[PDB]
Amino acid sequence: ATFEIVNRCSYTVWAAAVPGGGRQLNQGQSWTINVNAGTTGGRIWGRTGCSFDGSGRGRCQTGDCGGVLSCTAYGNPPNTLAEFALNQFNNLDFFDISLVDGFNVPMDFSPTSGGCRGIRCAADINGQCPGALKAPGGCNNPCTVFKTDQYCCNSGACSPTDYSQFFKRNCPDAYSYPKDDQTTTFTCPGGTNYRVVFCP
Repeated sequence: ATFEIVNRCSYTVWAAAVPGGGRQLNQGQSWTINVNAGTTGGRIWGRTGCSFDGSGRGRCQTGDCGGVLSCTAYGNPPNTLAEFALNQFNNLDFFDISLVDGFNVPMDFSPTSGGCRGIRCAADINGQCPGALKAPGGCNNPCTVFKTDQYCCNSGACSPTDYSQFFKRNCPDAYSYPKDDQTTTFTCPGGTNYRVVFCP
């Protein structure tokens, strides 16, 4: 499956992908990767406020993945997430934008190959972020900030909260909390190709 990642932000975004690694994308730059059929736990995101040395090690203000440029793991919140599991069930892709690990950059996550609709979360979440949730370069989900089960849901019991609803009101088609089931999961034919755009 083809995933094209495009930075339209004026600021640099260090794209990250599991699988795929990572790449600096200055404004206008793109990165195209081929993700294997059947991939689960797929995640693409942007990192901001990064500095890296010549050996690909350093740190990002948002979305940092263990201090490396070429990510081999998920990143530090806050980070807007494109999530996907390919060729599941009867050969169907499942994908979403998630704000469960916060927001940093506005995002469009859409199929390019036809057969289904896409997803966008491009409200100014950072600007409107509640004070309790604000982080450098982003807006954390209440799970990250408060570290309680009503938000984090490891018990398996959770429902919408006031703080999850801040995210949901502004991005209705994104996951706002771990068990969000309102217009949060999207499907496409198995083997669909996708594009993730930062600052769409």
